[PDB]
This record gives sequence, C-alpha cells and structure tokens, in this order.
Amino acid sequence: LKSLEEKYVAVMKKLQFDTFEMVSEDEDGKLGFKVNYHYMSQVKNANDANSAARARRLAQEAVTLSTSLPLSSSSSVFVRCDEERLDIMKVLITGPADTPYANGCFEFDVYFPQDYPSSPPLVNLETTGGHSVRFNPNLYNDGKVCLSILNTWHGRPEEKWNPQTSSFLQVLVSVQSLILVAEPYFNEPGYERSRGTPSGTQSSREYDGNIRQATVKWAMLEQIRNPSPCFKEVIHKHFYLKRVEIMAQCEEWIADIQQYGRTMSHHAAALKRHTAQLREELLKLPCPEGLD
Repeated sequence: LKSLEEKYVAVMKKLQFDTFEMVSEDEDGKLGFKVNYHYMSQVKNANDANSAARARRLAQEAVTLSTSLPLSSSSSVFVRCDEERLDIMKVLITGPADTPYANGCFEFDVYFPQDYPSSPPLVNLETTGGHSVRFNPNLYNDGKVCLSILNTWHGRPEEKWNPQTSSFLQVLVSVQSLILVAEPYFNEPGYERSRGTPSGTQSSREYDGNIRQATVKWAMLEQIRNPSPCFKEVIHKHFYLKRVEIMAQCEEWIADIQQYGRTMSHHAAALKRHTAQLREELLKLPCPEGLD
C-alpha cells in the first residue's frame, strides 16, 4: 500500500542514471554523434590531451551521480553518460512544485572541457522552444545556464567553481535551488528591491504567467510529442504517472491567471490552448511497462 509519491519515486529511481551511445568512433578514430548535443564542436575539436588525472576525476564525477541524484515527486534529476567518453553527458531535471516550472521536464547538455577540473563543466539548457523562451533571468534564450558555481554569474569567491571541492552533483542541485524557483522574476539583479511592492507583485505575476504557459508547451507538450531518445522512457513514465496531477495543476494555473491586465489575458489564453493539447497527449499515452 504505497502512496502515489512513493510509487512515483520507486519507478523513477531506476531511470536516474545510465549510459547511452551518444557517439561512435571511426576507423580513423573520428567521433560521429548519434544524438543532438550542444558541444559537438568542442568534442570534435578537443585536440584531446588524454589526461589521466582528468579521467580519474571524471570517473569520480560519474560515481557520485550514479548514487546521489535528487529524487522526489516535486523535483528529480536524471543523467545519461556516453558509454565510452567520460566528458559527455545529458541531464533532465523536472520542475519543482510551487514554481512556474512544476512538473515540466527540462533538458540540459553537459561538456567537461579539456581543462576540467581547473575550469568548470559547460552546461546548456536545451529546452528553450528553439530559443523562443527566456525561462529565467539565469536561463538565456540561447540556453546559457548562469550560476556562480559555473562561473557564469557573479558571487563571492567561495561561491565560484572550486577545482578541489566543487562537483557536478553540486551544480545540478544549484539549478534546483537557485534557478528553478518560485517568483523567478526577482532573480534579475536589482529587481529584488521591488519585492513586496504592488508594482513588484504585478511584474512577478506577469513573469510567472509567461513561464507557466512556456512550461506546459515546451517542457510538457513538446517533450511528450518529441522526446530526446536519451529520456524517452523517463518522459513517458513521468507524464503518465503524474497525468491527473498535471491536469489539476494546469487548471489551477488557469484559474489563478484569470483573476487578473491585457497581458495576463494573453498568457491565460496561450495556457488554455496548450492545456487542451496536453490533455489529448496525456489520454493518448500508452501504459508504460515497467510499473510492476
């Protein structure tokens, strides 16, 4: 007699870490890619130094990720590693509850550069609606992930990439903690002054309304329609298990936005279209096999 959350956690736990054939080596040692990957050029032009210390460190990264990825009904992290290359990864983070990202699936590409761990990993958000969405002050239209731990955002020196003590697990957790938050509007530096003022509250709401509709469209509807081959199973099972919950959430979001304001009406209207298409995908979704 497990709850829905316990059942979800149990199912998703098995899908959190695995390898995938992302690249293949030629006769001429040349890499050919099997999936879409933001850093293909960096991989192809790496002029690989074949550093043993880097290799040992990357395998330490993988070990941590194989056992310690965050997992919960609210928000979970899923990782795929190439079968041979230690520096090529793909991740999926689901959006935390009580945020405009809730239950969306957000895909990132990861590259550990030739000068890792002296320099941080490169992370790019792939779920941008073809660069049409700015998902956060810290998530650019082009996919840039801005965190001080990645040296892509300001902060104190202890908050920067530290080659001795930093890790990729910490970067992943920093995305949940610092980017995929409630009231993302205020992540823009200086905007925090507005917090608690009617002007501030109003701007945050309009911001939330745009992020909500984009989550449903791109982080849900288009993830089901067109999943990454790396995460097809995760997506399928995630949306199937939570389908009732997501329909209630979409309705709640619609109810909430309509309390308000020409642009709120624009958001409410996009959300409604996206929700009705999503309902059709959710119903059409075949039952996944690995349930019990």
